[PDB]
Amino acid sequence: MIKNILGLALGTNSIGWALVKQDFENKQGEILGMGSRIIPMSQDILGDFGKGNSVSQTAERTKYRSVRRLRERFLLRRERLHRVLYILNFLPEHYASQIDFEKRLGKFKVETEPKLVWKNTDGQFSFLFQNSFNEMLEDFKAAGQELKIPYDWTIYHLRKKAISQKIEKEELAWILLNFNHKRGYYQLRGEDFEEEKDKTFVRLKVDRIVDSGENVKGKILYDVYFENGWKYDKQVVKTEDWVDRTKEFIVSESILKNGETKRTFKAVDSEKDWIAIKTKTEQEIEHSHKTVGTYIYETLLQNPKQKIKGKLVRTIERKFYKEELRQILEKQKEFHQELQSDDLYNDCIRELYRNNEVHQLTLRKKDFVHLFMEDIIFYQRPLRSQKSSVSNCTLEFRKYKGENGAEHTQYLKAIPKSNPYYQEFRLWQWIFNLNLYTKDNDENVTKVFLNTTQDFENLFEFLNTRKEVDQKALLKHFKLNEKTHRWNFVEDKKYPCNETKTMISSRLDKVENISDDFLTRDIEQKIWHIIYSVNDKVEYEKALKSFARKHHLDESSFFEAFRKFPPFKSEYGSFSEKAIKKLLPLMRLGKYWNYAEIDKYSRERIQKIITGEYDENIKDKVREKSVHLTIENDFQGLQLWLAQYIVYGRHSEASMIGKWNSANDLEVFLKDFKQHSLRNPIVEQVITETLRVVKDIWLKYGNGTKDFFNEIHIELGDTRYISKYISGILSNIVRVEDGSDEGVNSKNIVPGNGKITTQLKQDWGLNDVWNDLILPRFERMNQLTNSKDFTAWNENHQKFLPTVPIEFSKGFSKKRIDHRHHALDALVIACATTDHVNLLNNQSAKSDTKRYDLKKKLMKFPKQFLKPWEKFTVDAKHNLESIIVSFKQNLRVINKATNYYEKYVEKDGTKNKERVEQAGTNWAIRKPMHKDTVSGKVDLPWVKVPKGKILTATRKSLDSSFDLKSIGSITDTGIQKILKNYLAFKDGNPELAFSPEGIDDLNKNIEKYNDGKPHQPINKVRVFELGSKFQVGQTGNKKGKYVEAAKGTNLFFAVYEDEKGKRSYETIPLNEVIERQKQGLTSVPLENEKGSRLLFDLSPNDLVYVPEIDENIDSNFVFSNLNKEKISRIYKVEKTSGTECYFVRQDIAYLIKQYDAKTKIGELESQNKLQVTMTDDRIRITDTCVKINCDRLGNINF
DNA sequence: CGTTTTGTCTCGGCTCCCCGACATTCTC
RNA sequence: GAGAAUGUCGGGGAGCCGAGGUUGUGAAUUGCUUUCAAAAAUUUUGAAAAGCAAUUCACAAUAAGGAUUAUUCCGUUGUGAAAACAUUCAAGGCGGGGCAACUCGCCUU
DNA sequence: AGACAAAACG
Repeated sequence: MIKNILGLALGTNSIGWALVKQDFENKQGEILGMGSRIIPMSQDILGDFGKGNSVSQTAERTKYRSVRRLRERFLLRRERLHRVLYILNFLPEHYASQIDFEKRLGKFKVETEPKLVWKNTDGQFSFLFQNSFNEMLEDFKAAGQELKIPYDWTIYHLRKKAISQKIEKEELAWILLNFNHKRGYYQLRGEDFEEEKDKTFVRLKVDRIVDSGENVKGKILYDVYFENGWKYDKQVVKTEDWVDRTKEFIVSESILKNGETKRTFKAVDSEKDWIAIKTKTEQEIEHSHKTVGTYIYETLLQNPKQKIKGKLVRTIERKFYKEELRQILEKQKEFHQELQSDDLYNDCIRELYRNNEVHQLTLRKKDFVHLFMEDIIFYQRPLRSQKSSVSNCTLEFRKYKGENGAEHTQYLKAIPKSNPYYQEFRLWQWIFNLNLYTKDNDENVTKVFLNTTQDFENLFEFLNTRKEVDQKALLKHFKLNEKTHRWNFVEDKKYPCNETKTMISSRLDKVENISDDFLTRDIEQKIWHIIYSVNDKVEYEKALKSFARKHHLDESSFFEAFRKFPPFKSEYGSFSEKAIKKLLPLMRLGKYWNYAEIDKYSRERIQKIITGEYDENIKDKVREKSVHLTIENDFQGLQLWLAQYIVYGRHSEASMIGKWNSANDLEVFLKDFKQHSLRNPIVEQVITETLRVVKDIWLKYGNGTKDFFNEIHIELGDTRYISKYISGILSNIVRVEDGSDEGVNSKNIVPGNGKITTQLKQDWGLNDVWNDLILPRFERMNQLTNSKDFTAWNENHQKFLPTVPIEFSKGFSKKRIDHRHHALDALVIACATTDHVNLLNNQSAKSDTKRYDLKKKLMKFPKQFLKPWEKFTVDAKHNLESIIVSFKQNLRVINKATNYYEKYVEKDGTKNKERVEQAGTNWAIRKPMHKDTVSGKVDLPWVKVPKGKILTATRKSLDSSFDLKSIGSITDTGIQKILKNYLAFKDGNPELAFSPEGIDDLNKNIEKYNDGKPHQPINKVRVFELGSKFQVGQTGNKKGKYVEAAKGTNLFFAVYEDEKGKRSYETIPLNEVIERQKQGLTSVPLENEKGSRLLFDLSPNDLVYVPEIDENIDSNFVFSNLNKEKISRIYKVEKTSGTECYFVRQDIAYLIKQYDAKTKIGELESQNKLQVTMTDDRIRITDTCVKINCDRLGNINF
């Protein structure tokens, strides 16, 4: 009779919901509720997630965290270097005097920026190494270049000198810190590739392109030849860009089995390709037969103008730096007795590892070279263990009681698929599944070649000795042939065949000098564990040697065979090793099967089932299936399902169906939901918000009572992911426990389709209602454009229908320009019965009669469907006209964070490493505090700076976007003179003057554009801006960094009112809000400077009501008589700046037309949003607006 | 004051866990 | 419909590293402007200082900040009034692995 | 590419 129907329409970031109480038989019913919950998401994300580009806040957070981690590790390395050098007494006194060695070990003292080589005496800075600079000057003079060079170039002179001569210890400390700065490229695993690994960057010139008589696509493909005598692997067609062209590749050469090089090719571009640049730089360094430091020094001697950082040597292999540092340290150890002292080395070890005795003892066997290179500077941590994230077994659990007097479950991790147990398990399954057929007649020729246990044992033995089986091999084993039979499985596919044991056996046969019985099952497992667990080069080699020593095997060929074992691919089965060990005895047969190897419980169940007795743990389906298992010996070679049941007592997964008896169950499910459990954050957010909305609807309209929702209909309209998951979750609310409703989804869940929705909307008149609803916007557009092209008259209906001109019809949609249509969709989905979906999905009737009943019951006479009730259209219009869209807000600023860090704790007279919690109140800022770009503060006497504003400058590349207006924004006036002269010389065309060729020409002949006076080359210039930027911080040089508020951080907009009644508006910066919230105060000050009391604060997505011009809303309240007129005056905050707040009418989702600078028209002017009302009154919203509060269901919380 | 225009951090490598969609064989 | 095995194509998360850029300190060279402060004929040449830079080098900071002395970290994710949490999380035993720290397994509550 | 935040423009 009376049925409560909940229709849901789920979008990318929208949730339309409708609740109706329908009685279809009597054509009665009513709409209980409608609404649309919006999850604000910029169109950038909506357009990006379709293709996908780091579309995740979590990803950005992780990127920032990784950058911070690298920075922190560099700082820690510097601090440890400082401590070690201080103990060694290598730091200069003035430099060490400003470093803390008592409390903040190795850190610079607060408000100091010491430099190792610049000594400050009474405000004058002096270079520290004068003699080295003089020697460098002698070098340059001998090179005949100049004698005026920067002092800090001495670092490279020292680096070259340190290789073969004594240098001062302070210079050595400088070199060590510089080495710490730049570490180079290094891969943790390593695995030196093909011995040749040519990977040589070469530049080759094409000699001729011999059309190789290869006509393809109506054109003869040409080959290529190079002066060296090489032929390009691929053919060429466009000869214009290949004829005598000096192209560059990365060629890889491999000595093929025949005994020749298999040279490949890979076209690259220098100064654009990472690999090409790296290889070219490395080859240049190598060909000089000199260290990287010496290479840099000599290049700098040749060309003093050369850029080093970012131009000459960018990323290179860490081996170069390591070799140079090793050479320097080895040479300098001969001269400085401090590097030979054991007492000082022990002191340094104690300083660094005062609490790690094991590491101290390990280091006591090394020297300073190892300490500086391997321990401090070039130490790279290994990857964190991921084995904690491995899936759990679905069968085997363990139960234990914690200190809280409870009993909870520990899970068993799944088995790696490289484990021999898994290999045998899979092999037995595959053997049982196999069956043969004959080509001619396609008959089950099996049961004739695999009938007795002997045949199965023969097949199992044949398979074990392999790593892969195919059509031909399997057919041959039986002596059969391809010309007469087939193996059911794909006729050209291969299957894994116990590869682990194969590989181990092959690499153990290659060792020779061992009897052909060494490899047994236990040895196989031990070797597999050695290979799988020790994933580190040195560790792996030591483990291999130790294994070859414990077992009397020659560790010369063995190590060589097993030193290049390919690591096992990362993959895990469904079950754990315990479950597989339990199941295998059942699955084995023949000589591999023995009764004593079945666990006690399984043997008991076998005894019970053979006895035919009664056990509550044994189901009747069992005795149906295990009828043939009369005797104990029948329990051989059982397929996975049977053995799984026998061991565990459940016929695979039976599910639970479940039933939620009140809203509390849904609340618990929401509470226990785990983040990152679904495909992507978007669908997870939509789903979770849908569940919250459903819970709110349940509580509001049914008090959370059991079985309130008679039916739930769903629609989506990529997004498909939320089609079945949501249905499965929601089936727990509308399930039936009488047994009639069983399955993945309850029969009360009725997914729809677009066909029914659109057809019903057309037939029920909802399209007319929607068009009448949206018409006034198009009338307003007509008025704005002073035309009549946004509304088209039709005489069949005798009225105006909204329309858009063709030029603005790119992606226009009459439905997408308003949020409320989501609710409308839900309504159509809540009134479409299972009869409607069946009728319009299976309209193919095979006979008019059998579906004529549905046509009569549902369609007026097949023309149109009957309305759900008489006043359905009127009710739908009235309900749509009074919907307040609810928007989700994200106002997180500060949130408590917990920090657990490793530390040595003294317990029971012993130091033990454990995780300690950081004390105090450490907040976490949940918004970006500023933009990345940083500008410096300047004062230009030729620029007027109004009070309250500052000039800030930043470096920009000189390009074609520099005309006179922008040339006038350069802080330097000499550069402005030069650029103006050059631009005038080029007919005032920046496209010609400031192109790369133009810039190079200007730099060549700068004299001519500077009145004959020399100037340095110009590549970048500091452009300034007059505004209000704030300092990043207050400590150190952070006071000199000026930045701007980040996007979407103007979250608070205060509105105050004086005693007179006048209103004042302000925008609270993020930092002030952070401080106020940390202090425990309100986000907005309760009084401004003038002392005006705060009326209220606005945030993005908040809702305000703008009273009519005549209305005097001072203490109105009465927020229940919300007719359409009142709802038409509800606006939503969009953005804020200064004293300006922008609004959009709450129902508007997309503009009919956006704003373009060319035509200069838009629905809401240039900002796509207005400070005033859309109506003709055009009144400032903030002058009379009053805030309102709405819940998820769109009810005003007056 | 009311409106528009402008500018916005960028690129490289490799490892190891999970989920899902679609094919194949087989069992219940 | 559920499950096991074998592949292809996508997505999510976490982790170990690399190279620039920007701002700021110091420096080498060359410029523009102003002021001093001379010499010369309102104009021209010279020293100093300040402001603003350009090319190159070393160095500091790189989300404000808060711990810690472990070769550790927390700060841009989610929930939500508890400014409270999620994203580490028990005990044993029997082994593999290493120069040892530490890492990988199996077994019972 | 998008949309905010603010300088820039009358």
